[PDB]
Amino acid sequence: AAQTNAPWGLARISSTSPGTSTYYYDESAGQGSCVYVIDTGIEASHPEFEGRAQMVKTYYYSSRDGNGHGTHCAGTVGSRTYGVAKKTQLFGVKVLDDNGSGQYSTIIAGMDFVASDKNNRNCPKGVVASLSLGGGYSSSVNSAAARLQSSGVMVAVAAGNNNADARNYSPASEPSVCTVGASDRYDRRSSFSNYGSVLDIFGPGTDILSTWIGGSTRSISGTSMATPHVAGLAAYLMTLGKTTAASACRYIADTANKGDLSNIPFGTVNLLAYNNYQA
Ligand SMILES: [Ca+2]
Repeated sequence: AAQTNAPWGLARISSTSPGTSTYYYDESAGQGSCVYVIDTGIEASHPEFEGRAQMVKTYYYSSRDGNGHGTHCAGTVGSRTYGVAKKTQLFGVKVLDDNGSGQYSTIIAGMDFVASDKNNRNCPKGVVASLSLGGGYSSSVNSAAARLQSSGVMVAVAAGNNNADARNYSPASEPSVCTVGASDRYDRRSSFSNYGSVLDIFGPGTDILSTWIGGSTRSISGTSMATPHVAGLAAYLMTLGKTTAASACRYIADTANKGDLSNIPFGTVNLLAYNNYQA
């Protein structure tokens, strides 16, 4: 399948070179997989989700996304126009308030919720969790991310926006999950993206168009935006049978475009997520 005039980041993950605008992908499009977006919520009524998104948990007075960040990330995972895995099932877990903030205890509870809740959902091809959030190092936060991965969920986490070594942020610094840095449309490391040996992969993160609240769209930047590209890619690859939740991060790294990014500090992987699709 081919989607013309796609957002640059979708084109980039389906390509060996920058500068094109068509997203190429297998029509299965992540059907039968599930992705949990652990964030500010998801505006499930947005036409772009086509009834495939549901809020399943909140730790606040409402499950509504009053911010937009979570709706944007979910759109990159699985919206019809802006999403990597256009037929996946999206589940929203609101651990961040409408200002985008959250206590670590609430974030931890949200991760352990997903480890259990996946047993309440139909996800024959596998389960992914996308965590476009973080803060300073916390062993408890890292442990929660490791538990979620161990339970059989592919965990993708943002590296952080501190232009610093991600080893000092959580859950970015947990070795067993998939830590995602950000790149721009010219294959530069995004200027804010954290780096370091704990990164596993880069994805598109500068000027990413996706869904927003009020049935709208907008383009924003962050490692928060790169993470759902990798989460959606994992769901897509799991539906195709190419990998599993336990192995997807390594599979993505093994099949990535190698050595094509610029301003990669020494010691950080030079790997850009790639779906390896040949129509
Ligand atoms: Ca890993």
